[PDB]
Amino acid sequence: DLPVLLTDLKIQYTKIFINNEWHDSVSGKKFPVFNPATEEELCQVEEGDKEDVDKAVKAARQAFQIGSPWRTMDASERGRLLYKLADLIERDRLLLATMESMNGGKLYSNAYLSDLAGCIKTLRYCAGWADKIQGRTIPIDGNFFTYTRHEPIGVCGQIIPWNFPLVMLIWKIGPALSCGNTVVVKPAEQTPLTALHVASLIKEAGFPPGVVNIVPGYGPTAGAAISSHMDIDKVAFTGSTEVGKLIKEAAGKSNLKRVTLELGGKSPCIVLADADLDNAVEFAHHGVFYHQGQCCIAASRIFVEESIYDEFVRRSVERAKKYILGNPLTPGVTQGPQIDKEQYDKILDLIESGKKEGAKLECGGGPWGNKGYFVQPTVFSNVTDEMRIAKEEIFGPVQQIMKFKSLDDVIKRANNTFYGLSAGVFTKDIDKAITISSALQAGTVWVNCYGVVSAQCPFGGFKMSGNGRELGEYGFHEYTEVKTVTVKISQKNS
Amino acid sequence: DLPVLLTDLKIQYTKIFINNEWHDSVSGKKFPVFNPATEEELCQVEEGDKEDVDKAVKAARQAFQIGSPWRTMDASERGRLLYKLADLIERDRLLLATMESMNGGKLYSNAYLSDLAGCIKTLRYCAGWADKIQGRTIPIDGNFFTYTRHEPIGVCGQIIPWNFPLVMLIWKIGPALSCGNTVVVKPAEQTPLTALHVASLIKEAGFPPGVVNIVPGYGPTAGAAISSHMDIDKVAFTGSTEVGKLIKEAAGKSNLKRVTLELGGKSPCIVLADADLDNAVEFAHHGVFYHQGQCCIAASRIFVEESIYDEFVRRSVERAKKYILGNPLTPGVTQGPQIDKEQYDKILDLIESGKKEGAKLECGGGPWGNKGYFVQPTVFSNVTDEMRIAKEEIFGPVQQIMKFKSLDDVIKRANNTFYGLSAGVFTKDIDKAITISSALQAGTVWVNCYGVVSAQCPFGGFKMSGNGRELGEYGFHEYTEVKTVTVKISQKNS
Amino acid sequence: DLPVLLTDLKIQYTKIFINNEWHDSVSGKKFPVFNPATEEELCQVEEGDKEDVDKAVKAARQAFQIGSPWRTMDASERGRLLYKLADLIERDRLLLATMESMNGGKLYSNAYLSDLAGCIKTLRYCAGWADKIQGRTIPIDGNFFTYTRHEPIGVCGQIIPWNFPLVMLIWKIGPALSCGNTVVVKPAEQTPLTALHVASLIKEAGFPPGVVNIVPGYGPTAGAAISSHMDIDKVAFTGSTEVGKLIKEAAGKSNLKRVTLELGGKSPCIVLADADLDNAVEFAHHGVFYHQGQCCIAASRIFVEESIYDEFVRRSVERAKKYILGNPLTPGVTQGPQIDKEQYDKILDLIESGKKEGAKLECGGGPWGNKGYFVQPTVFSNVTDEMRIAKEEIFGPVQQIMKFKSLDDVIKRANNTFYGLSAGVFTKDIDKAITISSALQAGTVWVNCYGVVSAQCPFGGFKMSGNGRELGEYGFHEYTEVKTVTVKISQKNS
Amino acid sequence: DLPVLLTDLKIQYTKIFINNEWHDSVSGKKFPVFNPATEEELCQVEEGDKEDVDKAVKAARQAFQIGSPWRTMDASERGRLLYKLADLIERDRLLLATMESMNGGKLYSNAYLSDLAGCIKTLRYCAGWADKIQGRTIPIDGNFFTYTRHEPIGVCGQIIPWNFPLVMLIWKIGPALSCGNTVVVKPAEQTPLTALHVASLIKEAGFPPGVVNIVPGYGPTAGAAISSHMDIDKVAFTGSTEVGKLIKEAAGKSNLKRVTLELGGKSPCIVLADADLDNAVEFAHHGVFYHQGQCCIAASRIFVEESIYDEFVRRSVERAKKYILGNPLTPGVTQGPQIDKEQYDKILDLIESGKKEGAKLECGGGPWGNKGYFVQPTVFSNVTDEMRIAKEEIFGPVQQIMKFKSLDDVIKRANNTFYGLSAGVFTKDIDKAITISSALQAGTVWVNCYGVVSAQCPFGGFKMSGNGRELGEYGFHEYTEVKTVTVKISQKNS
Ligand SMILES: NC(=O)C1=CN([C@@H]2O[C@H](COP(=O)(O)OP(=O)(O)OC[C@H]3O[C@@H](n4cnc5c(N)ncnc54)[C@H](O)[C@@H]3O)[C@@H](O)[C@H]2O)C=CC1
Ligand SMILES: [Cl-]
Ligand SMILES: [Cl-]
Ligand SMILES: [Cl-]
Ligand SMILES: [Cl-]
Ligand SMILES: [Cl-]
Ligand SMILES: [Cl-]
Ligand SMILES: [Cl-]
Ligand SMILES: [Cl-]
Ligand SMILES: [Cl-]
Ligand SMILES: [Cl-]
Ligand SMILES: [Cl-]
Ligand SMILES: [Cl-]
Ligand SMILES: [Cl-]
Ligand SMILES: [Cl-]
Ligand SMILES: [Cl-]
Ligand SMILES: [Cl-]
Ligand SMILES: [Cl-]
Ligand SMILES: [Cl-]
Ligand SMILES: [Cl-]
Ligand SMILES: [Cl-]
Ligand SMILES: [Yb+3]
Ligand SMILES: [Yb+3]
Ligand SMILES: [Yb+3]
Ligand SMILES: [Yb+3]
Ligand SMILES: [Yb+3]
Ligand SMILES: [Yb+3]
Ligand SMILES: [Yb+3]
Ligand SMILES: [Yb+3]
Repeated sequence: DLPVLLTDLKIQYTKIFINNEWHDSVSGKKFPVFNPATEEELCQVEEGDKEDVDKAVKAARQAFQIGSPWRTMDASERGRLLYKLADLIERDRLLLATMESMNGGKLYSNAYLSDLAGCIKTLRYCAGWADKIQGRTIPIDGNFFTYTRHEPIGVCGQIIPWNFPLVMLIWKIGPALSCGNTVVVKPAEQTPLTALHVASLIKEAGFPPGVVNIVPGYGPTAGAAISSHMDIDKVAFTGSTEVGKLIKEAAGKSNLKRVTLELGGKSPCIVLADADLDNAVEFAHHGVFYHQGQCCIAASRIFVEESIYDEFVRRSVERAKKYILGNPLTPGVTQGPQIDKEQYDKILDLIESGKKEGAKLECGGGPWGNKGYFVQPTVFSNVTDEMRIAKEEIFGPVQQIMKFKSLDDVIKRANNTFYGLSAGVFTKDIDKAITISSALQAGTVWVNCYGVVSAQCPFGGFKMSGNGRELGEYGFHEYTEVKTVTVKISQKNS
Repeated sequence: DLPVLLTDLKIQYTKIFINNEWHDSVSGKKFPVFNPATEEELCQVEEGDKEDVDKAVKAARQAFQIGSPWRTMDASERGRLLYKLADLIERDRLLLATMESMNGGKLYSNAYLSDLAGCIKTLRYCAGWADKIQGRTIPIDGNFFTYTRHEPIGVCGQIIPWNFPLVMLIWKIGPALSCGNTVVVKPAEQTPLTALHVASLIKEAGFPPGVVNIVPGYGPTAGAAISSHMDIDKVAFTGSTEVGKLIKEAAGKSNLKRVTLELGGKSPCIVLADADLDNAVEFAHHGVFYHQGQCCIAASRIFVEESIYDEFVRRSVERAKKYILGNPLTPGVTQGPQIDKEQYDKILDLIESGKKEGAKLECGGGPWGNKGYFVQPTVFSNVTDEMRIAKEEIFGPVQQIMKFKSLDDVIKRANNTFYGLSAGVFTKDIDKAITISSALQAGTVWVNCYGVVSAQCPFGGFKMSGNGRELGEYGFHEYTEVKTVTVKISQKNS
Repeated sequence: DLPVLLTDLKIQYTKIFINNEWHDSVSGKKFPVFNPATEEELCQVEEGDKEDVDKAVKAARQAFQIGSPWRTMDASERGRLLYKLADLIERDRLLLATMESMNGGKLYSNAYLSDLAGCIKTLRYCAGWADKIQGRTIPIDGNFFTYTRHEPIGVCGQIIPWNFPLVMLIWKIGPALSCGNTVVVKPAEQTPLTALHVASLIKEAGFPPGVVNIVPGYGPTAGAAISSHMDIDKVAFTGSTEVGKLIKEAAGKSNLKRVTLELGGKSPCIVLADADLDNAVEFAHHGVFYHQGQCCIAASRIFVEESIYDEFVRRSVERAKKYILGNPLTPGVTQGPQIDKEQYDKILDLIESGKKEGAKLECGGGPWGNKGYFVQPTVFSNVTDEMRIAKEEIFGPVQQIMKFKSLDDVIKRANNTFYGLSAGVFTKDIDKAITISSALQAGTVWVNCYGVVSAQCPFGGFKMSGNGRELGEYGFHEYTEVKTVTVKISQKNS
Repeated sequence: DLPVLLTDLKIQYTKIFINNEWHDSVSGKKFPVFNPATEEELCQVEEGDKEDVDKAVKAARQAFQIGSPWRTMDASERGRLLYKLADLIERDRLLLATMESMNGGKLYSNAYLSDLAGCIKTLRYCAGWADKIQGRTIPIDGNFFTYTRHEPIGVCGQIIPWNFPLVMLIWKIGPALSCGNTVVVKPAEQTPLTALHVASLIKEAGFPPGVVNIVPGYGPTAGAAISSHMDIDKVAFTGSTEVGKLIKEAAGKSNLKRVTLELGGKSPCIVLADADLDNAVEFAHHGVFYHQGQCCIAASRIFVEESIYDEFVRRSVERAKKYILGNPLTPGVTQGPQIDKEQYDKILDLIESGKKEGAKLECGGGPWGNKGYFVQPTVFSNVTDEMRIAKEEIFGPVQQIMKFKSLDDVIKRANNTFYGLSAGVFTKDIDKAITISSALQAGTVWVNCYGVVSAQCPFGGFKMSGNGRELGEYGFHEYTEVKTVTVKISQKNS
């Protein structure tokens, strides 16, 4: 039961989306969109720049004004709309999963069974919170009545990467809209198409115009205009550390807008001697190779206790030699290409660093094919902590395996990184599971599993892996602004 | 560092406490209080009855009126007072721990190091919640402003047992007072003395008069008047199942007052083959014998996997043969007497049932001494589920050990009881710890420990072990009444 | 836009619903169902009794067992099912609103626009909470890891009245199912039909069998079997004070099951001189007359400041003389009949008490028509606090108006009642709105409105109007059982 | 009852506080501290710079390591320590209030009755939250057990201004320490003395060494080292907008540390025709003049409805002509000096702008005295929105009064500012109170009062008045880092 589109994908939505209207770029400029598997242009899309961002902000601001339909409508009706949007995405699931695969280099079975399901589930999750966002009444000192309103912040700019275009769009807009904000979204330039399809469903669902505005285009242009905008109240971002820095600096220099960032990881696994070995090998393998390694949570440092290290490495190699590379639309294909040249170049450079720095190559180590940005799935053993491949996020299908004998020592090595997005602990010992997970400086710690992510759980980094949490009860906080209202009364009673 | 009173205990507070005044009984009647270790009368105390309860209710109601000092004072000042009460109990810790030991038959080192510390810590815990009890603001449908006040309920009657006189007093009054209620407390007739000492500290701390009223006396008289009172808003009770039934019936027949009950247990432990055996033997042993078995959470059914059953039983017997019986005030003494004749008679009867029903006696089985209600610490092995000693709460120093070989089967046996107060799981397997604890129908489940109780955790039964939770964030709910206030406005905004 | 059924209502579902199966009664007995507007039998329905209740409990218990589909399914999938049930009720909205009108004596426009909309909205609300019900992790003293699971309680029996058959069914099952409980519902004998239609939609939606069981029949028979059942964990009830007492007594005598009750009110309004007079007259009028006065929150004592009292009474009379009595299915009809003989007899008796006790009759005072249990809308002025019509819940179209001159005095009169379900305050003074609403002993206080009830707000009584809250964040608490899990660890860290 | 020090203040604590040790500066450099009332040096204090900050960070980091006393101690014991610190500050209240007055230019009666009381109350408030900071257990999709730990972040740098030296120290360290963080505090260079006294009490209370480190010194040196530190996890700051920008930029460039800022305001009051005029005049007057206008929440734009504008201005002038300037230690003195030259120069410049720009001078307008940075209390009427005195935070005793006739218009004018810290609404109309307060873009809105600030309420800005909230339940969030722990299990049950 993996259904496909029974007819070919026609691209339809290629324009800037503002006030539920399709707009050309102010400049009239357009930019190409490619398929990473063939390197062939799929279509051209309107190139948004500062002007267009200003128009989206004006629209978003107007939709947020006191008295507008989006401010005055029932919170439950905000939730009603998100739920309807989820039904619509469910309706065009074949279409959207195909678009995502073709534009994103993303295996179609994953796109359909995982990304699409996740979008749908996350929207329904966010829909449910709308009329459950609540302030407090507070027994303040003195004769006063004090309450708080957890209001929407206002206009939220949301800058989205290319690895999970749809999932990231929903993670950004679900919470924001549930809380009553308005949004200006900038998709990755590589991957605007699915966002614009969803924009058509936003209109069809009946969101008031200006509540969601989507401005495709480039980072230093559209992206920067957002980060430096004097009338955007908050910017949320997932992507590189470099750009994260640029965003915070821009925000600080302009209007001190709120910022929340999700950036790299170099997430470690710790595998103890008593671990279920096959379970640990399987989760860690998928933990690093998922979506061609193009995952913020990629399990890119795997520490295995010496007595099981050789066995662990052997079975990891076996598992990795089993992939089929090719077009992510063809059933049976189990590894697509990397998103683009730059990522491809970075991965190969880093692989080359691994060889030169004296890591042990178990398989892969080079590119594949005549077309597309394919990289062989690659495994390194005997990796040490000073190697580039141990320190830097690779974002490619490249796994690092490394041995330890001292538990104290491996916790410190696991934490000796400016990243801290997630980690994995594999053991049958209760005390070790609890104590190790407490001691890892990482936003999500999985025990005897890896890459388990759901709408009900907050997600975010420690340290330079970012700030703030997305999703879960806790994530909803980052899309509200608390206002305290305190009223003089003649006499208070408990 | 176990300090003692350097001079003999003089009893001073022997009267009914209402409106911060010491009152004689309306009847003029008094009743004896005894020391369970010597069977000798310590003093006489004013016998409260219906009349006196009516006076306490009138006082409590007046103190709760809108505009009174207790309703209008800052919530933080309610907390200030509880904290001061805790300082005072800390000041008279030697006095109070000695009184508790002498009146309660309670080992003095436990009284000092545990009961007193617990009272003090729980008061400070409850103090901290006072100005953190909060309502909500709610995004209701339509043009309205809606908030909730989590108000105190009103006059709470609180009926207290004899096993932990002081601890139970603090568990009842800490939460109730933090939430702004007023209370009418009825101590166990066996153990009024420590409650009345604390009453003097309530006055010294400066609680408004009528906020705490203490009416010593008997159950069918004072107790029943509370349960059937038409102006008491809530009754809380810890004690027997029988009386729990009487209370609920009385409440239903009178004014449908809120009721929360903590009643027996027949709490099971499940010890798996892989358990740390000594750890499990030690916690389970203390789990059943603590305070002469006079604990609601007594670990009175211990299921041990067959392959470690004989070993478990052997070491449990060793551990139990090591006690020293005698006066709980004398250092070195490690087991005091039972509270009174009735409890003593019940324990011996049940021991006799165990012998007649064909359980295996490993040690004890009879009374001890010429004076005091002492029972030898007693262990039974080969106990089956149909035996009285397997089914009924003993509330004496009597341990039941029982074997299993099928994990499915033992979970069902562990749950095949109308009680459900707590349980213990002993294992090194993570999955078993989590899955077993989920499947036990019990309010508290300890893993690789037992009898761990703290102010930060809610505590209460499943099934006929009672209803409601005490302590923790969650317990505070049972001492508030939610009022929804909904105000028409011209236009709402998110 | 008030659409109707374009074809006549065929009754189809007339049987006991257990394990998603339609069952005959064990006895083979059936009972008539009538239309209160014509006094004519609509159909016959299987009469459930103790036996049938036992079968529903066995089914509900089996569906709740550890490992069953309802325990193991994702919480979000529980929510998915409630949302689907809401879509289905939306699909059969014409059918269900017509059935409700014909069986319940309920105005069809209200049934369609209000009851049906409320059911649908409340289900969607409850759906949203399913995967947002959360426990805690707790910084307990000592080296332990402590968490809580907010588990479903288990088998919940739910006894439902006839005034809002559908709304009450949804209020009971929405929260219960969202929290993962299983239910045994007993509809009012007068009004089983809509519950059984919904049961067919429960099957169609795909709830696991045994999760919802509906047992139509009579109170002393089916109802009592529930209240006294040894394997039902909680009973929830809306109805009379008398039966509420019977339920609590039954629960206390049997297995100490949890009980939550919603019972009468004699809800007061206080209208100050500065009130918007027309607004206050309009809300108070609808507050008392809604659904032929057959509302728990009926505004059955209206206190008006002397200087505006005569004016208030005059305009209230005008408003009340405007009704059209008749069949609730016919457009234009603005007052249907009372549910049945007993209610009719009670209303007329109480009207007669009002005349004999010297209250002033402004209009009505007698029955209407040749068929159906119609009572003229009736207004009394100069009512005093000792009159039966001031003290007792009438549950008929009978309004009491009463004057005050002293604000202190009227708050005490408003509170001088064993009821406390709701109240209304009408004023333009901020301080008075806040202080008066704080001082009224009532679960919901409306300011400058009345009868505003939504899914986002908890709802329940003070005093003998019941215990517990339904709906809102807070109401969900009453459908969970908290279990504390505390695990020994070697060393804890903050 | 305003007691004083019965002997002269001896300055004792003048050094850098690290690991509970008093340190000289690495450079050996010291800097003068002055009394703003006399312009005379009080003493010299060790000048902390980058080196010293590095030492404090190393100490704070070590104290935060897994396994340290501050990580492993009971949460309730963290709370115990804060409560003890509060007792100690209460003990040295005369000393501390005098030091604060003499160093801060702060009226002694305010220092004693307000600042000191606030510190003490806020510490006790923060103490109470320690063991009530809780994570969640979460019904995630799939067979997993998921919980969250709300952990301390780590090393928090805290940069403090001179207007409320003590209050700001407690607002920063109370929450941070309650949540289990360690701190590096940099006092205002003008006002280090009271922070260092408190440091001695931190030692006396028994906080583990390295938990609180205080590094007096200058902003571009000590301050910047904090903001740019690669091992500080979070920086909190109260002060200028300029420095706020510098901090965020520094944080973004270095290690992307979390940042929370409280910056200026230009907080508006809106006074409607129906307002209680005297109440509004009194609160607004104190709202702007408190502590010589050196308050972030200064009510520096007062919009009054035309029909009451002249009256409002007249009575405001009367109230302002009543002050006595002089040394803040002398009883009867009702206005002290400004903190220093720079602030003095800024205030006078802005006053001069007001005159040149054509605002109407009602009183004041110039400096006062031969010594000290005194400015006459100054009132301007007929102020327009384009004037410097309407746009810029003055931070001096300078009040702006301004008329409106259109309610829509005044809400927009009130919001037409990049600030948004607080606002005041004065009216007897319920609907206006609620709707206006909702529509103002400000973190705290007072109704019929002003400057009401308590520990139980969160406090923070909208827009460029900052980000994050301090105090209240909500403020505690900004001092925790959420970690999600997700464990694979064989089968989950609800
Ligand atoms: N709070 C509310 O919404 C309601 C209040 N009432 C009050 O009660 C008065 C009498 O009306 P009734 O129809 O008699 O309400 P009731 O309390 O007699 O009936 C309501 C439900 O309770 C059940 N019941 C009856 N006897 C029972 C028993 N022995 N054990 C368990 N369940 C039993 C009924 O079958 C029905 O399902 C009304 O005049 C009104 O004042 C009645 C219905 C709803
Ligand atoms: Cl395996
Ligand atoms: Cl790039
Ligand atoms: Cl090519
Ligand atoms: Cl969380
Ligand atoms: Cl051991
Ligand atoms: Cl007894
Ligand atoms: Cl007895
Ligand atoms: Cl004897
Ligand atoms: Cl809890
Ligand atoms: Cl509750
Ligand atoms: Cl009107
Ligand atoms: Cl009846
Ligand atoms: Cl009846
Ligand atoms: Cl007839
Ligand atoms: Cl609530
Ligand atoms: Cl006044
Ligand atoms: Cl400066
Ligand atoms: Cl000079
Ligand atoms: Cl809040
Ligand atoms: Cl937050
Ligand atoms: Yb880039
Ligand atoms: Yb190529
Ligand atoms: Yb008894
Ligand atoms: Yb004897
Ligand atoms: Yb009845
Ligand atoms: Yb008739
Ligand atoms: Yb500066
Ligand atoms: Yb000078």
